[PDB]
Amino acid sequence: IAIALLLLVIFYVFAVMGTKLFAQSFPEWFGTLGASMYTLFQVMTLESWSMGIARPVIEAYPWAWIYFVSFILVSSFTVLNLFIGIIIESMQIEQEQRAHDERLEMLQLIRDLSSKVDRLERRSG
Amino acid sequence: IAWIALLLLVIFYVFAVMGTKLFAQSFPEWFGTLGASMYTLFQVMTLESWSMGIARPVIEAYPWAWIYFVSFILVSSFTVLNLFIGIIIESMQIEQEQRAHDERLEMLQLIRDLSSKVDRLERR
Amino acid sequence: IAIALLLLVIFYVFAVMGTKLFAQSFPEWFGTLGASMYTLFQVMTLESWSMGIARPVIEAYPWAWIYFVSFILVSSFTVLNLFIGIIIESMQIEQEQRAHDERLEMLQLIRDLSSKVD
Amino acid sequence: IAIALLLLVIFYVFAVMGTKLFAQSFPEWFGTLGASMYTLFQVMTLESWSMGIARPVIEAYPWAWIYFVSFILVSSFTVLNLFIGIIIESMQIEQEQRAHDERLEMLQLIRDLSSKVDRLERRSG
Ligand SMILES: [Ca+2]
Repeated sequence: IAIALLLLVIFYVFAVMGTKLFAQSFPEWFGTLGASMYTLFQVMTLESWSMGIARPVIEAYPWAWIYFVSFILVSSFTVLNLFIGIIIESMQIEQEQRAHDERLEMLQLIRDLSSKVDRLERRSG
Repeated sequence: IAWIALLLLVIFYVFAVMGTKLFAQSFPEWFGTLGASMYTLFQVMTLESWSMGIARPVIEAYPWAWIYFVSFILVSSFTVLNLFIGIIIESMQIEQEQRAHDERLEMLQLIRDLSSKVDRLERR
Repeated sequence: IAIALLLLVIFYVFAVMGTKLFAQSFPEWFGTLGASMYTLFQVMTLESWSMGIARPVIEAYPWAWIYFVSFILVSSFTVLNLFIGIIIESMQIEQEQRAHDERLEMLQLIRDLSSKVD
Repeated sequence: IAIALLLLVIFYVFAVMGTKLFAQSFPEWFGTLGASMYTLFQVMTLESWSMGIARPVIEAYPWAWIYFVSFILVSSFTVLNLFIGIIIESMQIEQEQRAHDERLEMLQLIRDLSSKVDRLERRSG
């Protein structure tokens, strides 16, 4: 699962970028982290990300063409890997070492017996 | 998995009663009653115009809600993450594992029996 | 996989319902199967299903409150089961049965030793 | 995983179609690959694909009824198969022969004991 960190870096970073870039023009979505976070959560969610944010951004900032497309990909490519990361961390460790406690003592037991039958081998001398 | 089914129907239930408490004054449309707060939260659950269409417009008068929506979404998707995957595991489908701790944990018993049988014939 | 049928029944049926119901008021989305199919594909997709279709429907038809919510659920619950239906239809020794030839004879050996007895 | 190619063909192709078709009427979304790529990414994303693009296209091009519905299906059916393609690939040692070092010597030990008891039960009557 924890990516969870990475994701909260990506999420963190992209916001600070956006708030740097756009906040001048788009204080609505990008004036502060306060809304850049939301906005990128909203973009993460795919609720009116282009038609509602990106295209309208890009109407004055063509460079953002990538900022939105990128973040979406990057985001979904880590949530691809975290959603599947809990598919594997749910599908199974321990069954190994409890029968090396048995066997590596059962052996010890037979050495004990062998020197107890052999203690009555010393036993006649 | 369907232990969650309950939980989810609590989350779903609860969040609605909150919203209907909060917003219904301002947003009777989406929040006037459970009747529509249930829908609305289903709709927010669905991610069809949740922010642009509900939340941001809520938040225009209630900055409080900033979390109410973001939260519910997360909470919801994190239980449906776990229920959808809960049906991935409840669908997917051995014994010889505990059958060699029945061997070893009796083979041991056998060597103790021998050790007190070799030891039983030591006194003699 | 083939549910594929069922789904195409659900999908089929719900359209014929909607086109019966709404087409009067909402010929836009429901005037014919032609657009009721699309519309229900669009509702299946969760692109402006409520805000864009359902709520606006329901503004004159409160009965639809279920028609949309229902279809969505029903749909996702069959696509839940078909997408997972391809997760299972897609997921396609002696080292374990040997250590019960060593052990179930090593035992025999210790019984043989133990019947070392006067 | 790599479909990744196929997908980038589908994605590529459909854009060139759309840009052929619509870029007369809808230079907005279809004037160049530049925006037909985005647009098809946006349609891939299911953010206002019909209500925002397709229906509005189709208001003048009933042809497109399929172009959108098709691409969506085709897209999601390859991403169905690539997302599940990573459920099987990045999802799905030695202790095996380490307990035949134990067992195939523990046996040796019991033969050693058996000829050691053979030693002294013989050697004590
Ligand atoms: Ca949507």
